[PDB]
Amino acid sequence: HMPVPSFGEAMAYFAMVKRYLTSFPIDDRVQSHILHLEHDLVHVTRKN
Amino acid sequence: PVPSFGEAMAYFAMVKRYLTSFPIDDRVQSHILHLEHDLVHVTRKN
Repeated sequence: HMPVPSFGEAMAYFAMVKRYLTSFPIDDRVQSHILHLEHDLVHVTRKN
Repeated sequence: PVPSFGEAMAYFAMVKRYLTSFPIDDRVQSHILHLEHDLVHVTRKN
């Protein structure tokens, strides 16, 4: 029901998700989860 | 300037809508679910 963004929009939004999450004390598992999703966003796009 | 929890969930929603507009498999799917859990539970815990 929420909009489907373009790639650049999605990455802008993802930057804000990361800004939110890292505003809290963050364990290494959360950091890893951020870095994995960021990677998927770039590389799914690159391949698709 | 840090988003509110609601803005965070909105930006994440749109990030998810983007990723799911592609065929993704189970690995990428599990990465979505891991971060959606962190957003709610990091917030809840703090």
